[PDB]
Amino acid sequence: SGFRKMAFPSGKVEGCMVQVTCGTTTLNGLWLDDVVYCPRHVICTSEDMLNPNYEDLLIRKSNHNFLVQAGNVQLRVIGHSMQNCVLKLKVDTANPKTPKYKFVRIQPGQTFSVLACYNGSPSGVYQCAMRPNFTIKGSFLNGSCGSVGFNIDYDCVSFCYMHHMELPTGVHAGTDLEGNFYGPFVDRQTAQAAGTDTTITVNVLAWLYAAVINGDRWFLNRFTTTLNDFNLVAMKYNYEPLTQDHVDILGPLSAQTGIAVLDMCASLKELLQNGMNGRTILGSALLEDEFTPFDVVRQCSGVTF
Amino acid sequence: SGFRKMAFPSGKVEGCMVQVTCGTTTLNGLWLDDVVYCPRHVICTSEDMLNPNYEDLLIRKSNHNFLVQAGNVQLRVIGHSMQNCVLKLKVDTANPKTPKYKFVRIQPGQTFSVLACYNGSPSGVYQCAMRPNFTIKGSFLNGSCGSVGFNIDYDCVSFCYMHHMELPTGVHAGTDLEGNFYGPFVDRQTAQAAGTDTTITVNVLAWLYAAVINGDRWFLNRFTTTLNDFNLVAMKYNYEPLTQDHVDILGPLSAQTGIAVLDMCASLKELLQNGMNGRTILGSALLEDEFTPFDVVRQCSGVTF
Ligand SMILES: *C(=N)[C@H](C[C@@H]1CCNC1=O)NC(=O)[C@H](CC(C)C)NC(=O)c1ccc(-c2ccc3c(cnn3C)c2)cc1
Ligand SMILES: *C(=N)[C@H](C[C@@H]1CCNC1=O)NC(=O)[C@H](CC(C)C)NC(=O)c1ccc(-c2ccc3c(cnn3C)c2)cc1
Repeated sequence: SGFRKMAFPSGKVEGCMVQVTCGTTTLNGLWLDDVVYCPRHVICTSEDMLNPNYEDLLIRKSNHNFLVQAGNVQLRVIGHSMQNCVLKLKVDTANPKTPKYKFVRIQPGQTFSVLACYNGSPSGVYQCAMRPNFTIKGSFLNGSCGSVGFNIDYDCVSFCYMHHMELPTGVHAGTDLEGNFYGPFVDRQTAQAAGTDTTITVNVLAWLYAAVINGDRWFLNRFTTTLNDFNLVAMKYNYEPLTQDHVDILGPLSAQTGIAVLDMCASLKELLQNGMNGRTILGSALLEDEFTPFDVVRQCSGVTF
Repeated sequence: SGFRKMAFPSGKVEGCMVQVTCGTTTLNGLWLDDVVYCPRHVICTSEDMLNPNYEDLLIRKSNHNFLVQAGNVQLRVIGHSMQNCVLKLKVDTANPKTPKYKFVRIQPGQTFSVLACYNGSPSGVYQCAMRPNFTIKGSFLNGSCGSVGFNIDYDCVSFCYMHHMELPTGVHAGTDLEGNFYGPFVDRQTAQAAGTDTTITVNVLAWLYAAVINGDRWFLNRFTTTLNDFNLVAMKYNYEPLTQDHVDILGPLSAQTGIAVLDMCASLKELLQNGMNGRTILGSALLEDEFTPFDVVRQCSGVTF
């Protein structure tokens, strides 16, 4: 029993982190086989940052200008190229700790673990959701760019995120490992808007099923609703619309608890318009939306990797 | 910017986990040098669990009754002994992945990371505090016993917790790595009380300093207080008394923000008796007490390992 925000074990990803330095700028790189991936803004000086011309900046760079360190060992850079917003540095040595891996572009609402690093060294791990507005609520300081987000499926690491920047609202933005930003963001020092930060409705419902499974049932009411009725109410509170696919994704948790999905929707509806009246659910006084239905099933089932 | 509950990178501990089986009972063991540590209740059957006589149970066991598996490899058990509530299995092979380590008995209020495991395989990592009543709020299912809690200092792993049991209130109890329980608990299937679950006051204040540092300042008020005045109010809300040592531990965060510790106490006092009026602090609608002052400093400073 109990329910916690839980990250994947980070060992397979720790062995892929290196330090990448151009001039005075140092950030993190991901070393997989014989390539190191890192944010392209490693090549900016503080003065290029308002509106950098990355093509013109990169053209002044040679292989030997990139210093790549794995521990106290320098990797020899034998080629470099830009792919969208990431730099790929070809090195003469394949990482002996490369895990089985693939690159994935995740969907809004899906979760992943972040290994926050500085100077190529891990600082900690935490779990994030890709928000509907394609930001994440992370913890990142100067020097954290190139830290990556990932999921693990048994023995295979799915890399889905590399960190690039902070928005004025204090949330975070970055790219997939092909260097394409999530959302409408660009890698320059300008104020950029993410737009309305809507709540991942299917995830809140999964978390409410987790609550029932772990003994918190006070919020279950005597009503049901319809998908259209529920969505008319939830969108007034900036909740994402619930689709029939979402209803079926919740099916196994519904079956496991004996609470119909639309009954849970009616309980969520009442929570939204009446609040929690000073009470808590799984130790929270807000509705939590960063657990997926698969996260809930895995945690309540003890899936291992 | 941003502030998250963050676990230590788990790679050094992942390489120490093994599976330990007696009869039909399988749990996790920690393999360090040539010893495997695990909860002694691996030797119980479901029928011994109400009031087990561990001395009499262990006496019927021989080395070859313990099956220890690291991956698909069996470790040869060449000796066994009971130390308080943990079993120590001597094996004929030293773990080649043993990190630098030590065993530590932590203090109430201190935090650590848990690597939750099943069948010797990691399932995830999360951060916990040792509560004042010597429980933890974890996420543990059948088969999770032997999962460990730890801190990392640069390159040294400090093991502080091994998981044994759940209480009726849904919180969790376990031992240090010398097998001595935290708190008044015993490893049998009886209803056991942990007593009043009081709030770690110094940690709430650290988290409020984290909030100021990360831009949430709405709760700062125009008052100050005294240590005695503050403690008279906080203990009515089941908060731990704040000592002058605690005040000095908060000193660097106070210096970094320019908010005197007793001014922050007066802001906490008003939060306790007036609530948060529907507002949030660092994304929470409750006062969070599972960040230590050192946790806050490390995270706001980017300390790496
Ligand atoms: C990578 N190492 C950092 C990670 C940042 C540092 C602080 N927290 C993080 O997550 N990445 C950078 O420093 C980025 C580099 C550029 C080239 C992409 N830049 C930013 O993250 C960044 C920060 C702040 C602003 C900003 C511009 C204008 C603003 C405000 C607020 N008001 N205005 C008018 C913020 C832009 C870019
Ligand atoms: C280790 N693999 C498990 C971990 C437990 C399983 C569920 N969640 C956990 O953290 N450890 C055990 O199963 C323990 C084995 C004994 C020998 C220590 N036992 C328990 O964890 C346990 C669970 C429940 C109770 C209990 C007894 C009496 C009760 C209640 C509630 N009301 N009453 C009257 C609970 C005792 C021990």
